[PDB]
Amino acid sequence: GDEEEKHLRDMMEIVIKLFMTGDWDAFHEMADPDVKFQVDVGDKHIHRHGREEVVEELIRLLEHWRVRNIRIHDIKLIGDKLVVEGRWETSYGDKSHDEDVELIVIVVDGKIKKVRIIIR
Amino acid sequence: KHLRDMMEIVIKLFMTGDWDAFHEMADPDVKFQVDVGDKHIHRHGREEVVEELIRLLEHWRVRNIRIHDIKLIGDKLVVEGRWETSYGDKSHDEDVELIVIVVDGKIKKVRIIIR
Repeated sequence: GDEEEKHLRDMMEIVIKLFMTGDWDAFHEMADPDVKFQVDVGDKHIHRHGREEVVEELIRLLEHWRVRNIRIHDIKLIGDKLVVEGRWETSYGDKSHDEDVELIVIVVDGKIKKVRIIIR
Repeated sequence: KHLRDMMEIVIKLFMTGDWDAFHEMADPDVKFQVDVGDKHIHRHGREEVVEELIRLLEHWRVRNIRIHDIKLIGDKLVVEGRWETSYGDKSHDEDVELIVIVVDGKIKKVRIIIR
């Protein structure tokens, strides 16, 4: 009962974020009110909490790279955790800003409770 | 367990930008079926299936994908759901059933049924 429901929720998260175009505008409707967000960009490490703080920060992150989607290289599903290794799908005219990215998404009770993004 | 996660990870190669991940996992004799009312598409062979996915999945504009049921029965995974397909402005929602059979770690059959 509770297990399959959690798995149905995980799959719906994957298709919205990394399949159904970008649809990262829909991140607000799937984010837990107390969602955590930490960005690792080199030696700068950002930490945000709360749905509004996270959405505003994530939107700025996507604006700096002009992210449309994530060209996925590998994905692992570990219980309630999504682990993605990939490369940016940007709107630039070439590959100048397609930096490698790792994304970790924790799903709790059908809502995204934690997002981690590491860019090298 | 691992079998459930492995079968689920396999399905998530429907969404890797390119069909490089499906190609390395597909059995060379993989079957592909798409049943949409009267139109029945049937492709057999790893090369023939990928060319069908290029012509099919790309121009298909899927939105609001909802998962209603997931069942793991041995080597077969059955997913039932609902998405919003569109042609231009016109759009409608329809029920979809995804069936994928993995034989010895390789994708042997992929069937998509749309009521």
